Amino acid sequence: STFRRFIEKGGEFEPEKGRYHLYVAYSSPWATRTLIVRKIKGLEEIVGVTIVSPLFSAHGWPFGDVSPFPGAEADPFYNAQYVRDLYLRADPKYEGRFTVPVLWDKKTETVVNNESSEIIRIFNTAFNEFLPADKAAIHLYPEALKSEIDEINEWVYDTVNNGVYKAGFATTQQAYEAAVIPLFESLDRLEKILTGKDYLVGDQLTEADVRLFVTIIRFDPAYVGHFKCNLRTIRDGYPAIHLWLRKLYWNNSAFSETCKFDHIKASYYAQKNVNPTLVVPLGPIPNILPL
Amino acid sequence: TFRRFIEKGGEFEPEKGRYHLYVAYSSPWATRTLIVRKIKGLEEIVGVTIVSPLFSAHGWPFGDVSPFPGAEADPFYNAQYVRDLYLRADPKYEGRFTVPVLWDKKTETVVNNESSEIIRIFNTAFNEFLPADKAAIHLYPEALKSEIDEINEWVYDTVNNGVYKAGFATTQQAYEAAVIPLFESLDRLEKILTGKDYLVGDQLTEADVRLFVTIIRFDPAYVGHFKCNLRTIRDGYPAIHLWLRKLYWNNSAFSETCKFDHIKASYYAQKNVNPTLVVPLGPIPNILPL
Ligand SMILES: O=S(=O)(O)O[C@H]1O[C@H](CO[C@H]2O[C@H](CO[C@H]3O[C@H](CO)[C@@H](OS(=O)(=O)O)[C@H](OS(=O)(=O)O)[C@H]3O)[C@@H](OS(=O)(=O)O)[C@@H](OS(=O)(=O)O)[C@@H]2O)[C@@H](OS(=O)(=O)O)[C@@H](OS(=O)(=O)O)[C@H]1OS(=O)(=O)O
Ligand SMILES: O=S(=O)(O)O[C@H]1O[C@H](CO[C@H]2O[C@H](CO[C@H]3O[C@H](CO)[C@@H](OS(=O)(=O)O)[C@H](OS(=O)(=O)O)[C@H]3O)[C@@H](OS(=O)(=O)O)[C@@H](OS(=O)(=O)O)[C@@H]2O)[C@@H](OS(=O)(=O)O)[C@@H](OS(=O)(=O)O)[C@H]1OS(=O)(=O)O
Repeated sequence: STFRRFIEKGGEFEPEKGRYHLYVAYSSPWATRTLIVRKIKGLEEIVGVTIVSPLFSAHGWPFGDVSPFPGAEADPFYNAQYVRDLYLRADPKYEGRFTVPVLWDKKTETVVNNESSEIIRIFNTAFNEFLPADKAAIHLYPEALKSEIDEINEWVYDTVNNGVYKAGFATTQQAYEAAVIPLFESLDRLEKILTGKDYLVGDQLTEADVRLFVTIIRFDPAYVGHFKCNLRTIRDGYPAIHLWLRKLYWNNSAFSETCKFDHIKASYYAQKNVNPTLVVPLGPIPNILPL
Repeated sequence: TFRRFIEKGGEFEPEKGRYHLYVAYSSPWATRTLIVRKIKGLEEIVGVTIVSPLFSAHGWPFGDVSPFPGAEADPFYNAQYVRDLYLRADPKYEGRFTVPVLWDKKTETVVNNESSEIIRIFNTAFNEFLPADKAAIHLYPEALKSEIDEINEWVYDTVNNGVYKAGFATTQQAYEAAVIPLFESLDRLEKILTGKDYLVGDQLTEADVRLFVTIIRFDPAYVGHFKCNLRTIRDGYPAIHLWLRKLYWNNSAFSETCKFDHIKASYYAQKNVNPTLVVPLGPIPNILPL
């Protein structure tokens, strides 16, 4: 992701309320990281959000007027029709991918940052002056845990967050197996790390939990079937992960209110090179088991 | 469209060494006939050839044409595909070239290609060639017939065929119309099997065989490939799961004829459903132990 700017006093993007805006899809785990952290930090009235349609098209992510879907929205600001229109508005010569999330500056009309790992760090502190004391104190990447967080993020990112895509979009048996086996070795390892624990790092919520969560919450509903990540399921094969996952989802509204299983399943099962019939399976039931 | 039987004085006299089964291990319909062949001890009475599970543009190939571990060449006619057997029996045949085929080596014709009828043939037609214990086995006894028929009717419509209706449906509507009655019928079977080892009459019957070939393939293939995924057998249906495991692990007719590699190779090669042709490595294991 090639827009890697920050929101800093004296910088290109001064910290301000009502200036920065998030464009996301609910289906995207990467974009959902930023929705979760926006709710954790109480930024709803400080950073706006627009939900694009989960029905990825030949021109990328459409807005809700181009591709209607419950909860999908039109672009409020530029009559943008696809997320690529924002990128091209920011820079008509842009040649990257037109991905979500997009953290957008309404003032200069450009992309501040389109790397979810950096957007959620911006949110830890950039806006604290505008927050009540209890929200401003939250920091999901604190100094004392950074190195431990980075270490677990590195292999989670490689073998789990991206591992499910490597397996699901593999077009050869060999490439599928090379992705799916390390994926489940890493789940085995996460199962041990989370045994008897509520959080991955430091016995508190950190961005490591957010980054793992957005993949694990999509695992039984979409990755098992559609991406063939089916050696076992979270709910039946990984009790410590299952418990950690259900505590986050059911006990923290930041994780459930930003989790739209209908968007999730609609985006994945409309990937016609994997699932040409475009049928959306009705299971699993439920999307996530109760505590 | 071949619905003949094997009877004393009839067109197809009961004999040892004359009739031959052509089957694919992947096919639940053909596997019915493999299971009963073993239940009844017919292995040296009715021969068997295993076709390649790698279904082709020309239908089921033989093992020399499309090699796969355990797939065999046609021993009799150098047939390349199962359709070559049908066209030898009837050059004008216009049905589907399906397995199983119960074949007469003497007159070179298809006796019967309905798995539901082949397994009833195997109940009695060959008893004169069997030891007493195998000859006494009957999977469709008169006393249980009506109960077997009743459960077979909705198992056939909603479960045996239902997984296919769900998996090959090309619209959301048709997929939902199949998958919902499938799981309603699993719910119904779950109640039937709670505290029981067999569907009917507290003994093994063809009703068990006909259900087994679907359920044994459910977690390994139907859940994923055919989207039959409201819940799994092993985690969602304990009574079915127990019944299934007792058949598989305690009756070697059910395990010796169960080739999970053939099953998964055939289904996941179905390019109109799974264009990448990738075969998933899970679920692990194919069937959980007792
Ligand atoms: O954002 S883009 O820059 O990529 O816009 C382009 O759109 C197509 C290229 O992207 C891919 O589209 C298909 C589905 O999108 C998925 O993309 C990735 C999968 O790797 C998923 O998430 S993520 O990258 O990890 O963030 C994405 O998001 S999510 O998980 O749902 O949240 C998916 O939705 C995909 O194929 S498909 O099965 O859905 O049909 C990819 O095809 S492939 O199997 O890898 O080969 C495809 O790369 C391009 O359009 S397309 O018609 O080829 O599919 C492209 O258009 S093109 O260059 O003219 O060909 C981009 O649009 S454009 O440049 O503006 O015209
Ligand atoms: O036995 S046949 O007479 O049918 O030989 C023909 O082969 C093709 C037509 O059959 C089908 O092939 C594809 C897959 O086969 C599956 O068939 C059924 C699925 O409904 C499965 O089980 S069942 O016994 O009917 O209950 C079968 O068995 S099993 O579960 O593995 O045990 C499957 O393996 C199938 O699609 S797919 O595999 O590519 O995804 C069907 O296509 S469709 O999705 O329904 O639209 C197809 O009907 C024909 O060849 S083909 O190239 O179209 O695929 C056909 O050749 S043709 O006339 O030229 O078109 C038959 O071959 S031929 O007459 O000898 O030439």
